[PDB]
Amino acid sequence: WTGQESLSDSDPEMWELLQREKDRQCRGLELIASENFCSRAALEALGSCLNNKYSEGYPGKRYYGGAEVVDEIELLCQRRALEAFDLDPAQWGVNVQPYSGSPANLAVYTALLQPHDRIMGLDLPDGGHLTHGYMSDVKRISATSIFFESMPYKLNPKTGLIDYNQLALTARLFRPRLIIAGTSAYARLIDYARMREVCDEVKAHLLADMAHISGLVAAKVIPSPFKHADIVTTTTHKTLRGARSGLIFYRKGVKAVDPKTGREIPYTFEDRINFAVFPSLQGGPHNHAIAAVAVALKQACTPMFREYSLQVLKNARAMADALLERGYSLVSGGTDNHLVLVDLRPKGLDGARAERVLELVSITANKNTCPGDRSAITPGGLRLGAPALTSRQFREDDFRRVVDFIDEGVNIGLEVKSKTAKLQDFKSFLLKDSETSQRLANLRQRVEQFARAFPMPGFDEH
Amino acid sequence: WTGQESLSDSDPEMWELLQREKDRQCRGLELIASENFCSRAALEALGSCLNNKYSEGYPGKRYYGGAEVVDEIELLCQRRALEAFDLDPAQWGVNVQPYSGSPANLAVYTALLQPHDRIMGLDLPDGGHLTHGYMSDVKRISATSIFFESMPYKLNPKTGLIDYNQLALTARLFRPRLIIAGTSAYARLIDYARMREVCDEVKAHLLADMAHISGLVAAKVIPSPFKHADIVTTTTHKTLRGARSGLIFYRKGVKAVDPKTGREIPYTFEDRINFAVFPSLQGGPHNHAIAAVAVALKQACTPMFREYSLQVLKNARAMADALLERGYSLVSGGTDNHLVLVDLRPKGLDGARAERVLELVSITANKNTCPGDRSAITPGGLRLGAPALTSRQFREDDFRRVVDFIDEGVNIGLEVKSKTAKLQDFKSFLLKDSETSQRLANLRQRVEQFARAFPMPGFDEH
Amino acid sequence: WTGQESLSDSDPEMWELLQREKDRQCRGLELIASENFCSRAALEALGSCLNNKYSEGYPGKRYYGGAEVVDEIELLCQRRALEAFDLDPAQWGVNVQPYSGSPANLAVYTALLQPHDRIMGLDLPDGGHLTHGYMSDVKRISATSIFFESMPYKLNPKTGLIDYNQLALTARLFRPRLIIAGTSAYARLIDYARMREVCDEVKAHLLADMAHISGLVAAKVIPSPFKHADIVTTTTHKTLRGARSGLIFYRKGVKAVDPKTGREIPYTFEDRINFAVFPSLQGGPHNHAIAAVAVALKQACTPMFREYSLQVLKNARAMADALLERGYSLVSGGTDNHLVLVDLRPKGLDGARAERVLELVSITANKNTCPGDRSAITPGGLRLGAPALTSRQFREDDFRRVVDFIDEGVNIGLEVKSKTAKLQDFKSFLLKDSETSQRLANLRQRVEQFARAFPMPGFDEH
Amino acid sequence: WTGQESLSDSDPEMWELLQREKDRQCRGLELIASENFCSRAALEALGSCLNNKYSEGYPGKRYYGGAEVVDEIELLCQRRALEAFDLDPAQWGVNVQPYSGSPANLAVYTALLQPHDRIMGLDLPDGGHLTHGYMSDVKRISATSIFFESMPYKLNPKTGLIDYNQLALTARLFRPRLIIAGTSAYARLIDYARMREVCDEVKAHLLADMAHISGLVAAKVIPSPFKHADIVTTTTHKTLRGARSGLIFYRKGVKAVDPKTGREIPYTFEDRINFAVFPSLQGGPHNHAIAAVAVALKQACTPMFREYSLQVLKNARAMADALLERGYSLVSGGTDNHLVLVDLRPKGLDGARAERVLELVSITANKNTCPGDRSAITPGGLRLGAPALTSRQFREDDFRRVVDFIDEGVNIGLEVKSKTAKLQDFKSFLLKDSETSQRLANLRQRVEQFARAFPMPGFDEH
Repeated sequence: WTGQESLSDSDPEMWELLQREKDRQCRGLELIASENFCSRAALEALGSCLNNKYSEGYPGKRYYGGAEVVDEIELLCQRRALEAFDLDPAQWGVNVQPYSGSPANLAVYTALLQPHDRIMGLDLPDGGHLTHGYMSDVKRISATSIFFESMPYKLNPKTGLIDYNQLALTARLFRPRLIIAGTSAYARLIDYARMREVCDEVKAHLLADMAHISGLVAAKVIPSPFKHADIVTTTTHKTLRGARSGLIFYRKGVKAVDPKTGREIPYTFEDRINFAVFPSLQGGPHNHAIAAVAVALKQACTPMFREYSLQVLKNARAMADALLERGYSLVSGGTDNHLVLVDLRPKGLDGARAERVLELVSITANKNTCPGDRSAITPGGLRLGAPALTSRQFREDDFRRVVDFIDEGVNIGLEVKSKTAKLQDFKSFLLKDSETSQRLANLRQRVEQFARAFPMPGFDEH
Repeated sequence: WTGQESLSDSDPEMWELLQREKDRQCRGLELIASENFCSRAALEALGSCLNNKYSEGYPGKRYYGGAEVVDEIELLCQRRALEAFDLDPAQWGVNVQPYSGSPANLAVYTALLQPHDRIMGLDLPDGGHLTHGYMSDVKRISATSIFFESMPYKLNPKTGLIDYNQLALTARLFRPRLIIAGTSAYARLIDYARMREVCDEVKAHLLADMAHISGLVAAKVIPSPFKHADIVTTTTHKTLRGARSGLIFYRKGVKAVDPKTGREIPYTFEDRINFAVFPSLQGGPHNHAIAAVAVALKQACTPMFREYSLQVLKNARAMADALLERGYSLVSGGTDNHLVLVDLRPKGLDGARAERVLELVSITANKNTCPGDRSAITPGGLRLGAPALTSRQFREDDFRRVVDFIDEGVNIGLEVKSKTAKLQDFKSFLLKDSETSQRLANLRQRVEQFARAFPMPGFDEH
Repeated sequence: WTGQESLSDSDPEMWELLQREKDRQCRGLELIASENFCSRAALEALGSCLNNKYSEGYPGKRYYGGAEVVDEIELLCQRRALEAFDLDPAQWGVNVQPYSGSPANLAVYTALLQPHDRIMGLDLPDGGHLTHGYMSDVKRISATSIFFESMPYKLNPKTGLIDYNQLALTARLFRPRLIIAGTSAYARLIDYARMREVCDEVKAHLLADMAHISGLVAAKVIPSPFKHADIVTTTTHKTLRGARSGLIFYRKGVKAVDPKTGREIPYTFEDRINFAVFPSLQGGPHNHAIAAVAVALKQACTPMFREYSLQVLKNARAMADALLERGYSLVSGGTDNHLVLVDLRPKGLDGARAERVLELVSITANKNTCPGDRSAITPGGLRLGAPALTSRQFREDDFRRVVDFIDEGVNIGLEVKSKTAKLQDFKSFLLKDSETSQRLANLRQRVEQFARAFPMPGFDEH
Repeated sequence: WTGQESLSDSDPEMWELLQREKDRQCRGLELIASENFCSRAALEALGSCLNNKYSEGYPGKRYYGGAEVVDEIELLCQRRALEAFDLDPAQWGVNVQPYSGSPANLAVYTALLQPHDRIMGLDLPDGGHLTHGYMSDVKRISATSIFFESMPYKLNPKTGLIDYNQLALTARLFRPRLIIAGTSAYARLIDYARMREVCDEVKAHLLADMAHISGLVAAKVIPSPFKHADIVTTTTHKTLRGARSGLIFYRKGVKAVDPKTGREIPYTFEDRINFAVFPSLQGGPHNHAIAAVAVALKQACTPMFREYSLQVLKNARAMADALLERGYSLVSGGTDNHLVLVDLRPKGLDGARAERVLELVSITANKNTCPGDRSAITPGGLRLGAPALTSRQFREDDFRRVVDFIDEGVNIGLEVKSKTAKLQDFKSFLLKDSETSQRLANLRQRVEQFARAFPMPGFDEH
């Protein structure tokens, strides 16, 4: 056993499963807004000799010795992150160690808040994330609600926008120490200038979780949260086309300068943030993942990346206009970013039966809740997004053909409803019936023939 | 931009740093007990197309659709883990989702304990881990002590072994709900049969964190914690030679069978453990890391792996016998596993000055606390281990030559003490003085010439 | 030393102070709504041989022995309490052990709520009590907010009534486990039927703290909280004319009868309430105070007591009509119970300067906050009440003369404002100036001559 | 209804029960150590016109007005308390507002400790109080353990004394923020000089709860806790012969004077203690109870009170010597204060059957736990004390006759054991059997004839 043997020989069983996954991605359409293909150059650094390194601490304060090369890699990633967002090093910092986005959020609450403190964020059914705090009627589901106190704020049902008026009303009576400003299923741009006024009145920190729109802020196509914020957490695997990891930004320097005589009150975010990640919550950083992020951040400072972000917006407005002509209703009347929310209630079909029938035609999409929903098990909407098919060099003319396959698949779903009853009898009718299963076969063949003719970023067989 | 470009062309700067790290590993000796080189077959699966997949939940209960191939990969990793340790599937389970070892521990406390509950584990200065709970005199350093209550137990100063007598005395007065049985700097085998009796008396769960000895239990060279335990957490990157990840085991089935008439009280660990990882603490699993673990677990069920574990023990006893002949004192009088603790107090040199001078000769070792230590900044011991050099096909005859370089480096450190005073004046004397720096150069050349002639597992340039 | 010596001989110094207090009460007017004179028969039982008894527990479950007589006294007080409010013994219980009203509230939170649970009650500036939860902007002032989580609800500024619409809005987003329905500075009757609907929607307990209106509910002059409530706490020294103590009521019996087949789900308030008082929070009951309460509760089941409560209402409406004719503004436009709130802002004088000048004329009244108040140190209102002067056989014709002394004292306060500036210069102008101090002397002589001609309940010199 | 009617006329039923209690006290023997008769002069101030006063706050900082006389009464009680214990006003303070002893303890924890802090005190089965923290195996019984964390320390089984060696061992591993030094069933003097060293090592406050020995410290017969303590809580109704209330002492002034240059670090106990009582935990003080305490504290500064405390000690040593001659075993071999612990195990009778048979002969005594007790429902000891019979002018010659009635009652209890089995069959044999019930009648007549010839402090019929 030398340890230098290829996977094709040592483990034949695992090598076969690794190829079936690559074939599944190249023959189907990907409409999920939280997925994006990764570059080959980043994958070569994700699996290298850096996995065999065990360092603990921060550059210049290592525990063990011999960490001379990894210090230059971590200090290099901290300079490419402050330049991709055009930040001033003397006024901002960055921490490139959290394992993912969810660990990045818990490290912010532990650093700035005592246990059982009050936090306020967007509600989950209305387009917020689970890490912002979530409770059921009989159980605490999220860890943020187990160790802290949470209270949500909701939207305006008749417009679909965030209700800033009611937010300022309940904030004075609840008085939270932290307010979160981030969404995961929202089609409009958040008004950061208004949420800053609510925080200055009740005296609280403002956290901006921009994990979904992180790739658009770097290309300067939408206004940046950094203008009115104190802490900014983001992921590196959503719209940045990088390896899975996390990032944390914080301000540093003078705060309320000139309060009396010649005083200079400074920010105190730097020390508390670094201590919460290590040695409190985490152990040894994944040095291989940090190197893959530095490769992706360098690609975000190029003219090519700006032309990619401009196409993500044009591919979303082209898909939204095509749906309205077919006879559909969009939540909030349109879109301003990279995703489109659909409302299928006028069509007479729910999002649960539509998501299933599209899965058999190799079209991936997830159901979404709508403001007028009586039952949660059958949402009446879908959530579509354009960041992953754009990587395969899709254009506006190609996105209009995707709608033709979607509208044709919904019509097949409106025939099964006229013959079945319960949803459990809907899934079993798409298989045992030879008539419905034959029409589904003629549609799957036309989708795979169309999607297989586009380039796929990555390697070439795994 | 096609996305299929090699790292040598797209990012020349990052490619140069990736080669300097590979050269540093092949020319130096590695004596840290928490490091081990990884196979090439595992690294090829760590960086593949599985990074571009976003699944949430567990097999058969996915959120989105299209997760047909990744379900077979996750179910395959759950069968290779129960077979590497010769477990019965009807009596044990496994969870292969935690990001690392530290997240694996916090997911156990959140599932079985309410906030501000009592936990008892080994003290950090005495050979325990930071995730078991640790507090300073003025501050809470570990997250386990921030969200839960902790109280440690200590060793016997005059023997170096765990004091089981005092453990049963303070357990009746503190009455903890959970007891941890795991070490990170211990040279003997823990007595699990005795710690089980303490848990049955005060009625508490027993957790066995075997992250350090996980590779020896699989080869059946030392007794297994599974015989007297309920939960077992371990890492996959210490002695298993795999990618960085985590594992959690739990019992299932009947518990106190036949309590009355024909009752069968079952275990209730399965549901609470799975819910604590998702959706409470974590988000999307790293599917690429899970595939690399299944490649490494398959290598642990082979006759070749047993011959490797037998050599790890013989290489430790050979290094321990060589140190006693040179005139040294070992903590607890010897070793029974993969590491050796040294006591340099009779030699007149501390572990802080010894760790530094060895770093200049490309010999990596970390200082360790000793039972009679007045100051914590200058520990009087070292922690040496044999699992990584054994991967490069080292033998007993080669480990005796490593001691010749260690004993020769300590003698150089005993000359600087006769000329300097404060430790800050010790680091600056090894550089500016041309006489001491020249003798250090003649020793570094002989170490690199010796260590470069052994095979290195991995790829061949990165 | 025999121990049977009168206070006039053994302690001459304390006997002189005990007579100066009795003279101060008989020569001045008492307008505080939280005070009432006590009967002589109750005071004779407050200081007897029952002070020399040490029992612990509840009747039939005593710790020590010999508690044969005190069991009949405690069981007698539990029957007179259920009869004064016309309660059914098979559907209600009572606990006659809390030391006062504040201890009675904390014993309810500890029995039905875990630590750090959510409670909602009326805000302190708006007419609620401090034991319902209160927090400053920089500090937690009340013990209810230190051990539990609280969030208040407010009034309608333009009407002065409780805003039930906003209460149901914030209750769905905060979801409290307990809602309190009690006031200490409110002139209207609370709508218990509406607050019951808010509790049935979010599933929470309803607590009715009726410490202020406890004497009116017993006489059946206002609707009783018992019709829509689960727990009722009250004091025995506000409008019941008894010794200082506390009471706790709770329902018992079937709850949601007939849920399935022949099930009968019962109430579980009885055991948890009794355990929270003893042995959790308190020690040995004050048996002398319990005997004085049984004497006062027997007087509340008489026709004489109903004629007293009818006069308390007529004496309040007569005082309110007299103030409007003089040129004053009442909060909420009038009164429906035993107190009257005044608004002095149109008159050009604040409540801080008015409360002080009335104290020099032996007229006791406390300032009250008004909805349009910029500064909290100078409230613009007063709080007047009629339960204590009614005990001295005051009538409507006599209450109209009290307003003549109040309106004459305010006019003296409007002259000092034209000569002074800061409030600290207002207090010092009422003493050093011989002209203002002489006019104050001619008014004090006319008040004491009028108030000294009415009977005073109690003894006759102490 | 004038309100000036005697209790004999207005409430004939309550007046009859008030006389049966006075007759029960004058015809029986009282051996409980937590009871003592009260002076007539104190009872006259307990029930006066001060009950009809509602003040809130502290002297000089009242809420309402007109509190001119009660300020001189509260300031007078604060001077008699600092003089009864010979304290320096410039170095000590006092708070005379807590309702009883149990509320006095909770006000100390809330002022100096955050929620869920660590406290250590004597265990309940071993002679400590319930307010020091107590937990069962399945439930939290005390409120101190619900809001704070507690861990007890125990005695030495083979000597009966406090084990100071084990206390210093577990204190370093638990590290509590507060240590309590007070007992309720202990026959020896606590070593305060040793417990002070344990607090200086782990840096913690020392609380001295001297509720039982408060009357002996004032007479200078035993060493005072004030020499080595920071906070001292006590009751006024145990050995001080006063009304039921509470007291809290605290140090003030310079602490670690001269730490650097000319610094003077002061104590910070004054502000935090006063805020915890009001407005946090309590409401309106019972002014009638405060006046009765000032009458009792004045009697403690007299030569007559010292002669009373000297007789309490001589009456305990005389009762202890008489028990050893009869053939009994005393816990810890004797007594040093006001109580005597007995061990009935050699006699073959338990404390449960002995306490019952003595109750039928009008001899009151409570059972006590012994170090070798397998079952808690049948303790093998009794707790006897001498502070209440000494008030009736008992002497050493009279206490020897009490033992003759005790030893004669135990012999009657040793006959029923030879005829019955279960304890439930023991209680029913003392009534239905005419032979055992007749011998009990001849003994009760001789006790009442003897105890009725001694003076009883108080009034003369109630």
